[PDB]
Amino acid sequence: AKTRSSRAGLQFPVGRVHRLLRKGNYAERVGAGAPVYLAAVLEYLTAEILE
DNA sequence: TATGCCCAGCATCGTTAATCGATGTATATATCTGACACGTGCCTGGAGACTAGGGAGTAATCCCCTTGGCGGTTAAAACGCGGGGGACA
Repeated sequence: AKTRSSRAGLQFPVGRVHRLLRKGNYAERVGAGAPVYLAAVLEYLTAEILE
């Protein structure tokens, strides 16, 4: 698969959330599966609420 | 001439049948709006690939801090008793 989201099996945007973690000054280095983890998390929450 | 008798004459009641119209019920067609999927076009904000560097991992040593044990006084917790004054109706 090309799309990252799909390599991690998800609907949430892997790379759009990565950049948002660099345009928010939150820190000097951005982690590699953080982004995903985080995307996926919210994903659940949304669901949880949206369910 | 007046009084019972013959011959029409429309409205009284009821019943039958045809007709215009309303109500109920399909049945295939022509709008209405609200789309969600696709292709149109374009931006680049992500992906992809490579590099370089310094953070963070780990490992090896140190030594400070935290836990422990103990026993003596000495205040504190514990108890009760009693009755007043605040809660509650």
